[PDB]
Amino acid sequence: GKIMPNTVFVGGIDVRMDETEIRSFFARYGSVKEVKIITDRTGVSKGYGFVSFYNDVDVQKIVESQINFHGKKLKLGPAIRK
RNA sequence: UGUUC
Repeated sequence: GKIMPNTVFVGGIDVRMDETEIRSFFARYGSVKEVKIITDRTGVSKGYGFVSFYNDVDVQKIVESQINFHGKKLKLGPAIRK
């Protein structure tokens, strides 16, 4: 799998945590280019997604963030395309 | 619901 630069995997996304709220958090690190929430074939969120930036970010530092939204702690990692 | 509908 390839590690995608300037992109963060985000799991544990509550179904109420919408794009605006995701950007509200991640904007502290840069200008968000894309938020992609992965859904199943009926459009139901799988509870994870990918946030990418226009600027260079330190992904290893971002993934250290301890943060909770809607009573779920976010599960962060580098983004890998299998 | 853990790595790209």
